[PDB]
Amino acid sequence: MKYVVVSGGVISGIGKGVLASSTGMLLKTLGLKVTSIKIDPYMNIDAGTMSPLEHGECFVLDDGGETDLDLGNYERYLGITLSRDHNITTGKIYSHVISRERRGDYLGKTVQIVPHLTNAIQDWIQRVSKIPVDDTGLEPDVCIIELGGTVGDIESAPFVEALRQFQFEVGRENFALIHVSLVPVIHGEQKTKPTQAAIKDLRSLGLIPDMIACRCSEELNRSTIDKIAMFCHVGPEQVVNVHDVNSTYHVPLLLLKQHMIDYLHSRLKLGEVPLTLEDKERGSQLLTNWENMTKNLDDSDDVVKIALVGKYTNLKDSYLSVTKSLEHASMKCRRQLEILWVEASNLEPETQEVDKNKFHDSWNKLSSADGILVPGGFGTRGIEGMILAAKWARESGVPFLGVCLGLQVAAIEFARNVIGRPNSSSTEFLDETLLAPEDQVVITMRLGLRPTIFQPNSEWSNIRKLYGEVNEVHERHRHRYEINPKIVNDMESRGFIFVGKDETGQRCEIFELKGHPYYVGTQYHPEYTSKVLEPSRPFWGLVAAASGTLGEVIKDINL
Amino acid sequence: MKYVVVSGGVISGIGKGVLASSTGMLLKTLGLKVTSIKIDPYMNIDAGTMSPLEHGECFVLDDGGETDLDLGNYERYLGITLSRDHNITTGKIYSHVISRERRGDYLGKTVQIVPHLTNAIQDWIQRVSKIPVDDTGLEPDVCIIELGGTVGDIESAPFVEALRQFQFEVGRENFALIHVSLVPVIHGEQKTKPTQAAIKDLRSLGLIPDMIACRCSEELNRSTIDKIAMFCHVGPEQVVNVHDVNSTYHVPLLLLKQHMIDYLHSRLKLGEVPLTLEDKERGSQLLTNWENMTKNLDDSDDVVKIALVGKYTNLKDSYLSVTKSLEHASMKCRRQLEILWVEASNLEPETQEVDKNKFHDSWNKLSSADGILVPGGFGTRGIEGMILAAKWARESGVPFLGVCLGLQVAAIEFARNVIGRPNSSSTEFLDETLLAPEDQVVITMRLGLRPTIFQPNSEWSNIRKLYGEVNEVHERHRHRYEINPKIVNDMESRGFIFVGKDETGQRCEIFELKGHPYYVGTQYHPEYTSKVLEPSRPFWGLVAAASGTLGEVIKDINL
Amino acid sequence: MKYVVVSGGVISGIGKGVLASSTGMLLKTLGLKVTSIKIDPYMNIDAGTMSPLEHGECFVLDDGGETDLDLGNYERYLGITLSRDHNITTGKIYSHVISRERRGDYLGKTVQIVPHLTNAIQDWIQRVSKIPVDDTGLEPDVCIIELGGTVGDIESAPFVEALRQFQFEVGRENFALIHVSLVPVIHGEQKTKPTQAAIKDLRSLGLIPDMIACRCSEELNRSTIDKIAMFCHVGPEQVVNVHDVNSTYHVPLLLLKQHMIDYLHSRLKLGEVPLTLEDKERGSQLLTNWENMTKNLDDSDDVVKIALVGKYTNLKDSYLSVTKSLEHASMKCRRQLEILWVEASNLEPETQEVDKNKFHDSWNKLSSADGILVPGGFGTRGIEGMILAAKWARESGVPFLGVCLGLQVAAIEFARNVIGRPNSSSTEFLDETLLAPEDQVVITMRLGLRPTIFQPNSEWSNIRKLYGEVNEVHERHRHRYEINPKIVNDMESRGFIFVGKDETGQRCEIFELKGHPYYVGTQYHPEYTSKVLEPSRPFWGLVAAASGTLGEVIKDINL
Ligand SMILES: Nc1ccn([C@@H]2O[C@H](COP(=O)(O)OP(=O)(O)OP(=O)(O)O)[C@@H](O)[C@H]2O)c(=O)n1
Ligand SMILES: Nc1ccn([C@@H]2O[C@H](COP(=O)(O)OP(=O)(O)OP(=O)(O)O)[C@@H](O)[C@H]2O)c(=O)n1
Ligand SMILES: Nc1ccn([C@@H]2O[C@H](COP(=O)(O)OP(=O)(O)OP(=O)(O)O)[C@@H](O)[C@H]2O)c(=O)n1
Ligand SMILES: Nc1ccn([C@@H]2O[C@H](COP(=O)(O)OP(=O)(O)OP(=O)(O)O)[C@@H](O)[C@H]2O)c(=O)n1
Ligand SMILES: Nc1ccn([C@@H]2O[C@H](COP(=O)(O)OP(=O)(O)OP(=O)(O)O)[C@@H](O)[C@H]2O)c(=O)n1
Ligand SMILES: Nc1ccn([C@@H]2O[C@H](COP(=O)(O)OP(=O)(O)OP(=O)(O)O)[C@@H](O)[C@H]2O)c(=O)n1
Ligand SMILES: [Mg+2]
Ligand SMILES: [Mg+2]
Ligand SMILES: [Mg+2]
Ligand SMILES: [Mg+2]
Ligand SMILES: [Mg+2]
Ligand SMILES: [Mg+2]
Repeated sequence: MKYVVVSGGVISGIGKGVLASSTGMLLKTLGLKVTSIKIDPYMNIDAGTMSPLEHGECFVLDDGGETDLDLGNYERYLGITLSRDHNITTGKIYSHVISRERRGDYLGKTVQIVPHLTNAIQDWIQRVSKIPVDDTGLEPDVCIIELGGTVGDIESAPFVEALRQFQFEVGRENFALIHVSLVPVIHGEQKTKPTQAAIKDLRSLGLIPDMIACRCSEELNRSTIDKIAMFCHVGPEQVVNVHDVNSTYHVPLLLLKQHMIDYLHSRLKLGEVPLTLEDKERGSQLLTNWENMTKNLDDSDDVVKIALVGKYTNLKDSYLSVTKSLEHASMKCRRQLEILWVEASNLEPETQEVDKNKFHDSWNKLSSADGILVPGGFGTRGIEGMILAAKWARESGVPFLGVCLGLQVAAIEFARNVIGRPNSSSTEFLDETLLAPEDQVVITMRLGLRPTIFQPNSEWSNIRKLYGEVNEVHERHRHRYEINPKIVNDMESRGFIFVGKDETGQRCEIFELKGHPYYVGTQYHPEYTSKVLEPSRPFWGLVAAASGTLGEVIKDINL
Repeated sequence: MKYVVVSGGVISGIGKGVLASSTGMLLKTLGLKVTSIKIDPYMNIDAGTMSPLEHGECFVLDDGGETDLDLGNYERYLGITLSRDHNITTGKIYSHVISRERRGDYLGKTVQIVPHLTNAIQDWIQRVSKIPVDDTGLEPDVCIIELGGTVGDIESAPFVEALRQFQFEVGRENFALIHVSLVPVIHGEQKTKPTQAAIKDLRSLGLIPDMIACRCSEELNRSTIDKIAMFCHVGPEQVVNVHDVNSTYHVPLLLLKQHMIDYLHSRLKLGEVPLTLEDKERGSQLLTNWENMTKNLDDSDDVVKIALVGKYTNLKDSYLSVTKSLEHASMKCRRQLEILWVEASNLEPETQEVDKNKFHDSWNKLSSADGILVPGGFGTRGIEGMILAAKWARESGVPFLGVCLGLQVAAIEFARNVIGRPNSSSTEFLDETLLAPEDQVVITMRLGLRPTIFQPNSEWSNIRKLYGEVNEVHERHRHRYEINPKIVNDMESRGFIFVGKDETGQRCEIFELKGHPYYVGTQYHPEYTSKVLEPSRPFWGLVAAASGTLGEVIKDINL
Repeated sequence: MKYVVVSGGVISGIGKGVLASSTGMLLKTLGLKVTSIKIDPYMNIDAGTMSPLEHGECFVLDDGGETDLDLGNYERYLGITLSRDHNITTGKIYSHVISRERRGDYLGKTVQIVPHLTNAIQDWIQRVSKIPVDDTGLEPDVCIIELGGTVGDIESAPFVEALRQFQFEVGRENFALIHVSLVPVIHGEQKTKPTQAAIKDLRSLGLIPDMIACRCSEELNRSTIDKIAMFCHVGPEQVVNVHDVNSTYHVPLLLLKQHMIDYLHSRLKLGEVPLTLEDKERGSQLLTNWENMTKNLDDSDDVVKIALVGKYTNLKDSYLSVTKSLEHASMKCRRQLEILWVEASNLEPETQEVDKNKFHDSWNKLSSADGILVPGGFGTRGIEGMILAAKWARESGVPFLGVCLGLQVAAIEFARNVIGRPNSSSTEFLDETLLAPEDQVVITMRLGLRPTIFQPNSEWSNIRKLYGEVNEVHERHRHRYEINPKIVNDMESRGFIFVGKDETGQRCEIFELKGHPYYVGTQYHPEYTSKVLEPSRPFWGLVAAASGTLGEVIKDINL
């Protein structure tokens, strides 16, 4: 086993999550079975309690574990599947050892937070890094630990102590620390004193740093690096600069130009880890897929405009997984992406009574879009705008994907505007009216990776061509409310055909509309399973249809 | 009793199985009641657990014993019937003696693998070689043992020790060893050092060789033989060469030109075995049937093209028994065979959306074929191509045989395309839909040689003419799923007549379609029962219909 | 993790088990949490099927796992508790992977013994060496693997391959090989060619040796070591000599004079393993307990004679754990031990009709003994001699311990000779007579470590003083037959008081007779739990009573 801990910061907004998700990617190019752990200093047990307004979207794992965003960034960069244990939190570990006290397992000793709770952290990291994460049950070679918060805090405090002991309870040369740090620029001069005042605290809290990964606004001066290597004890080759480049998928290749694999190969003796040619050649091939997709980003010019239609579009992190899946689908089509933020409530005609500028800008963005996405919203208060965009996408022939709530407004749209029931309703919203035309029903939660089976006649469905025509699809779910299955025999007659269903047959999970270029609902969330080299099939479908050449993508899949 | 053990190899891919199946054939020309034993060093109990992708097809014996391919090669060369005991394996003998330990039969001694387990091998070979195998219950005169793996391994190790003791526990002059060996050619020179480095190991592991059966790319030089006879202790007449010739049915006659009967008659004193004229004259007559059928192969020119339509056609060993039965049927018709590999999924119209070249090449091969075979596939994922080939074979009048799954897609085709139920389905595939037009039902396994009785009106059926009009047929089965017997009264009315059924009447086992030149389903497997001088009657039917002169074959049978 | 494999031999009787049990002891003096694994090439699943005549006694583990003797030698040298998984066997691993085939877990591949079964060995050793074995659930630092059989065999063959891969699947510098070897002496010359013909085979089978641990009859000549270091590649300091010394408890200190800790500290980098002072100071203290107890053996002169009374005394290995527990008890009392082998059937008066010399020698040895032991025999055919020795031990006041069957003949003796029922009987023997005075009953097996609770009044019992007066005792059991609990209220009245019972109260497990210097039955086996620095309390009681100063031992315990 080996560990690399990514850590530090003068400030908590500094962006450690790319250097974690990008260090682990570079180590996966050596062919190593890499894994990752997030530490979050917040008290939440797991993210399911905190709304998407409050620091971004509610992620989903194979377990159903509603979790921190930063798990998702490692899953999509590293190709790995994570579990709800990979998110260490102050909530979890304190709830764990305090529940263990009432169980009695410390034999009625004191449960001081030094010794015993820092021992539970060091045990948890050693459990979790041995859980398998790739397509086979082989245990990881290297674990990337992202230490949330900063080193020099009061929510960080048990973790930085636990990791001082863990620098020895796992031997040095099986552990390395990467310290992210701030180097401000003021009046044209690079200021390395915030960094030198977090190297003092790092040595004090007891870890010793290996890298000094500065988030400067610039290239670091040769004299700036020379002084950081005088005040921190690292050699000047190790003072990596992580400055902005044309997209975040380039960041691994900047770190590779900055020798970071050659340093980590030495500093963790990675030549002593046992690897097969099936490991190593997969490693060097994955490097060439990353060099190819970044070269394709560097000279892709032909734009594709996708309208993302929903509430809270000013909080873009409320959709981080939706955005990132369109970026993967974009780079695979070799069309450059623009996403058009349509704040759905502005499409509703009553907006014309409040501000006409909002009513025109939103319908302008929607009309300009080469493809349309209803992105699995939350709450109900924007729903009429999401219905109008689904009417537009059906009648104007524009490519369409409905995710989760998106499948459900598509059924509501089709009921109101093709089946001809204008009172038909989201039972998710208009409940205590008790009306008969209910497009949905509550069936109290359903979460995690679940099996979707294709219905028998489905051969013609573009969505089934995009899934490689395989009879079952494994994808991640969230929904309380599902389509009322007593309308399905009507929709099945009117050309709205339910391509895919749950294994009991009673629950509807995919539809495709007959006789449209690409119009799909998926009631699972296709966002979360997308990887940077394997875009999620419904999202690859959307960005292909909007680019043209949907047929040529269907060959690239099925060959 | 006498034994000939066929053994050895520098490399395991060297092809011992022909020299075994061809040594035993030469001894059967002396009229001896020959038998054979396969040793397989793998840990499988029996082949039923390992899929046809993984080292070829899943064979079937009279017992229902799902077994190694190499049993089949002896059955068809030697005319013998084998039993699941004739396949010795590392799985079987270790499962046997370790189960015998918990039963207690070693009286609470240690069960060392020397002495006791090598004694169980020497007991098993002495049990098995006394089991009868011909058309009468007479015990074998000579047993051919094929030692799988190589002599000089760790999976071979108990067998080569057991056979060192067995060289004495059965006397010398009742035992002989044939060592197959590699003589590479490099820069134009024959290299006999791989062979001399397996004669060293053979003497070391303790058996002494009799023959040195080289698999060179060439005729062995007279100086190459002279040096192999200097480093091995065999005389130069005994260094047989087993080089390639125009078909594997010639290999016995090469070994007969190379004195191998005259040597084995001496080296095992085969003149001292008691034989009747009914043995000896059957022996010398069978030799003339082999000289005749090889002479017929040497100047047969008129081709017959048979389309073999199924999944995994790149894995030709997944169909080894199907191929070999067509070769017997070919040589009996005196038409030279070409088999057209139709990878069935390419016939499905959706292939035109993926690669048109595959769609044309597959329909081109199918259209070019003089006869068509649906070869008892496995899984379900190619089934629509196998249905289209059955539609083609019915409407275009081309000769057709459906084996196992082949009978079942023929019923599905006939239901969809003549009875007019386009939703009718393989219950083997489309199960949890619970539809009413089920062409099949599960009835949990059914294996081995079973009795098929012809239904009363059957006199006109070409398949019943090919079985000599005899009222019952004994053939080998495998099927979980069988035709739904509640459709049969419809098919019986529409000219799809079930010529043969199980003894209870409730299960359907053969059909022939009225008013077509030759269109047959058999739900048993006709492949496995074919012998090199007695081709399986449905396969003799197919290759005759495709050659023309199906009527002239029906005289050759019934006279 | 670290491994040391102890291996090799020109001959299998060479005595590797001391060098294993003594290498692991030396590593435990560094304070490392050492564990050990036995490999036995025999086909037995576990030793319960093989009688104590056939290669020695039937051991017992905490699990109830009836196991190879050699587990016991590590338990008593290393202080560790083992589990039935620590005994790898050819029986177990082949029964495991062949049972795994019928379960299907190789996905229907071939299960060749190369790749897949050698992978199961390498998995089993990596599972087993992480099971905890000390008084706390901390996983081992170093594992000693004793490779049974020899390197250069056919029962060894999968293990030596598995260990060639395991030299890399665990990195070099986490693995070391110790090769035990034979150096015969003939006509006064040391012959190192058997050794040089097992170094050739070792390199061939692919492991590389580190030590060359010769079992010569002598000190190795400086020229003999120099030539072994010329033909093996080890340096001459590493050619350890393991010659005979005054008792086997000295062997670790010979290996310590021969630098073997200083070599293993270097060759496995044991300075890089994390240790506490509670580890290290326990390590260096345990070394001084071993230096003290070996110094006490070097000048202890005052003999104590213990009669071991039972069947099969010519097969001393049928009692190896009984003998070894008396040696621990001896060295703790500082009296030198003689054990008097009383073949129990010779004490029976009918022997006087067959050979008077046997009748006198056996009663002479019994009369000469300072203490008496009935050692948990097997079968029944010597029982009357074991009853007469129990009569003698009760009436002549001599110190007595009955183990298992020993407690039971003590109840039978007391019934016949104090309660006055001369027909009272072992129901273990005289069953189908159906008599009313049954001293025993069948209650179908009971095995492993079980809880014994002391009965309330027990304060005066010397056995309860020897157990430190603690209310519950944890010790290892074997018995089908137990004392008939309907006699206990009589024995409890006559001064035969059942000091200890099972937690249900219904089963009787210890007795002590009132008003005798030391007379104890234990129905568990106290032998197996004795350690070289912690002799089993009933056996420490016996050898103390026989030495005199039983009171002074009771202070050494309770202080
Ligand atoms: N490979 C990555 C990593 C991060 N981000 C972006 O980074 C964001 C949040 O910043 P991040 O780098 O994850 O760190 P912070 O949120 O600043 O938090 P912290 O520094 O506490 O780790 C999101 O907007 C996400 O789009 C990204 O696009 N690609
Ligand atoms: N740890 C330090 C670093 C610097 N100085 C002194 O503080 C003066 C002003 O600090 P500065 O020159 O700004 O040093 P930097 O570390 O570069 O500060 P910044 O990065 O913000 O420019 C220096 O000339 C030096 O004499 C100090 O006392 N202690
Ligand atoms: N009389 C024979 C014997 C073998 N084969 C061909 O030989 C094959 C496999 O090789 P074989 O000679 O059976 O031996 P190997 O598979 O090489 O295995 P081994 O050498 O371990 O016995 C099959 O493709 C089969 O068509 C054949 O056509 N006719
Ligand atoms: N068992 C043997 C055989 C040959 N030689 C020597 O090795 C030399 C080279 O071997 P080579 O001449 O190639 O002998 P072959 O056995 O024919 O090797 P190959 O079949 O590969 O040509 C010979 O001249 C001979 O002196 C040897 O030492 N031991
Ligand atoms: N620390 C030890 C180790 C072994 N023995 C003695 O050694 C015996 C058996 O020999 P052992 O050294 O265990 O090995 P072998 O039986 O010769 O078997 P192998 O060489 O196959 O391991 C028993 O009589 C036992 O008394 C001992 O007294 N003390
Ligand atoms: N591997 C070896 C070792 C020795 N010799 C030769 O064989 C002769 C006789 O062997 P010996 O002198 O007995 O060597 P040892 O290895 O000591 O044999 P032993 O230990 O039995 O005395 C030696 O003089 C030497 O020339 C050899 O050919 N090959
Ligand atoms: Mg803040
Ligand atoms: Mg972050
Ligand atoms: Mg191979
Ligand atoms: Mg073969
Ligand atoms: Mg022996
Ligand atoms: Mg031993």
